[PDB]
Amino acid sequence: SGAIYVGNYRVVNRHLATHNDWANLVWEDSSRDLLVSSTTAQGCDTIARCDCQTGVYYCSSRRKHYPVSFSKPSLIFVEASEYYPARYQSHLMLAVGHSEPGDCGGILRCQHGVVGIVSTGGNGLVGFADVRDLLWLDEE
Ligand SMILES: Cn1ncc(-c2cc(Cl)cc(Cl)c2)c1CC(=O)N1CCC[C@H](C(N)=O)C1
Ligand SMILES: [Zn+2]
Repeated sequence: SGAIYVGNYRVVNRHLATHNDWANLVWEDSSRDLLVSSTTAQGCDTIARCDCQTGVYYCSSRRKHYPVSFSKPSLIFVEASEYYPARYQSHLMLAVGHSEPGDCGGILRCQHGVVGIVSTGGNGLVGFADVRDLLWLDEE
């Protein structure tokens, strides 16, 4: 589990969105596994606006933050799960690192701010849904 709290927005994995998230919906995209809902309180996270390929992510199944090198956001084939059929997920970055089901939502960050959240994993790989291109998260 986990979310990014930037301005009056809450960014979560779409597959983990609550009824309150859907009832206060700002934007969602199944192909990216992302959903953004509105919040009453202002958040403290800042979004990175950069092309960093190195950062640190939070792994809840180890209570640890790990430094990683990650690929550029791309279209990648993801196997079937209880949440989606096997399909291509867009804006996904891969890295070598531990991840289990339950680790989705962990933040990946670089020197500039939040880069994205854990969305996929398996056998020593971890995949992050990028949010750096969502410029509108910084305003309104
Ligand atoms: C986060 N994580 N880390 C490891 C595994 C994983 C490991 C094993 Cl052994 C078996 C399975 Cl089915 C999954 C997962 C879960 C995962 O990748 N997904 C399930 C939730 C929706 C995700 C999506 N974005 O499509 C895909
Ligand atoms: Zn950066």
